[PDB]
Amino acid sequence: TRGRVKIKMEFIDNKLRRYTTFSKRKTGIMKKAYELSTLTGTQVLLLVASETGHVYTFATRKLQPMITSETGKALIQTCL
Amino acid sequence: TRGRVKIKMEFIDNKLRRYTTFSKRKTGIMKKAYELSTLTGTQVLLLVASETGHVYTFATRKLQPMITSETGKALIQTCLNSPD
DNA sequence: CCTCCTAATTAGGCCATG
DNA sequence: CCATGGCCTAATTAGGAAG
Repeated sequence: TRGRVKIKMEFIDNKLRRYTTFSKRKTGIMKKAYELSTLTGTQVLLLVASETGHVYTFATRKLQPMITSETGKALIQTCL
Repeated sequence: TRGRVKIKMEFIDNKLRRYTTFSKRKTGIMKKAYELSTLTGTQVLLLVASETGHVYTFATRKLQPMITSETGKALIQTCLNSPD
């Protein structure tokens, strides 16, 4: 097919494409976080919130409280 | 050269090789974070802590306070410095 | 601590499905 | 409706090893 197209760095107006891009890139960066974490053994935290009010997150042991602790969850919710 | 190599998902014992990977991977995931954020217009928060203790971070407008505030910064500090 | 040669690896449309 | 999930290719991204 046309292969991967060089998308211009800008907000995708087409709701369809925007959402489609989100799911893919969301999964991508999530794996990247996992990889960086395990490979170098460094503490990583990732939080992504979709328009659909979904909060996809990834956190390392010592950083989990940021999203798990009531205190952290509160801050997160406040920011959103 | 040989090209890119299939790195087995595990802790890189070779400290120098490890940090080399970290430097690239880090800047890469940071780029991704920016791209996803600006592209889809969604809120993103990234936090990466090196062995050296450096806390490299990135966050979208709404999430900035998470890393730039007494409450936010404190929480980050507590986690990193609390027993495991 | 922050380029080169290449292969590993994401994604982009697009359509399909839970 | 929304979120993935392949398919087919092409744009990136990191190893390894040096600058």
